Amino acid sequence: DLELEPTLESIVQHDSLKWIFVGGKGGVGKTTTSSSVAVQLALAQPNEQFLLISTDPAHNLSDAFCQKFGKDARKVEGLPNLSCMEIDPYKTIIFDTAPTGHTLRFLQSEVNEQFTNPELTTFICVCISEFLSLYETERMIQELMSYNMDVNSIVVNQLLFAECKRCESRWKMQKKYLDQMGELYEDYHLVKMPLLGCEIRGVENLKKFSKFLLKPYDPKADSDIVFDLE
Ligand SMILES: Nc1ncnc2c1ncn2[C@@H]1O[C@H](COP(=O)(O)OP(=O)(O)O)[C@@H](O)[C@H]1O
Ligand SMILES: [Mg+2]
Ligand code: NA
Ligand SMILES: [Zn+2]
Repeated sequence: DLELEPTLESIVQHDSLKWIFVGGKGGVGKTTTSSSVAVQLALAQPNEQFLLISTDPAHNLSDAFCQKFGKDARKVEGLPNLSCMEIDPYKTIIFDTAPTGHTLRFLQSEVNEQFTNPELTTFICVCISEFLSLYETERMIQELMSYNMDVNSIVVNQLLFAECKRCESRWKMQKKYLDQMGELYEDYHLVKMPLLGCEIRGVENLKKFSKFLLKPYDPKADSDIVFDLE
């Protein structure tokens, strides 16, 4: 079977991973995706300890989790096996690389043997379906491949789906690039994630978002999620 599952299932069930990097253009949903992945990992294996670290020069994790984080790791309230860390420079470390274009200088020696080992390290690209993000995602992947960092999954986030005149017009754009991505990323897990009815904040909402990272979102059947955030 040549059609890869459009999910992060292969990554979250990849028991040997030590590093899960998350990268992409500013605003595409790296805080959201990296936090949701970390929440899923923590929930699935409650006896193992997970760290979510962000290099974003922002209180991104703090605002997403509604809890104060910093340079020292601190456990997430309600998920005692997940810690978060915000540092402007564990079974698995999930690593939001914001700003990705700069952090890709930092990821540059026994750590390197870890990074270039596909059994220990993967890099999830996040993008939105518009020209700049797509083309910068292509560029980022080419660069990661040249440094032998594994990439097998790409999240396309903030999608509107079939069917509001503005939304119809915007979906016309989105699907044009989505169709292009389908072809570009045939050898990849290409996860289609919908735009929700509000920002994604708090552990409960992050958990809900993470559901469709692991099971393919069907806009005809699953659209309650858009309005299901509290
Ligand atoms: N699928 C989505 N639906 C609704 N809001 C989203 C979605 N993805 C991200 N967001 C929101 O969009 C904003 C940017 O997302 P964020 O994950 O912080 O991007 P990044 O970390 O890539 O800069 C945040 O305020 C976040 O709550
Ligand atoms: Mg930024
Ligand atoms: Na390669
Ligand atoms: Zn609309």
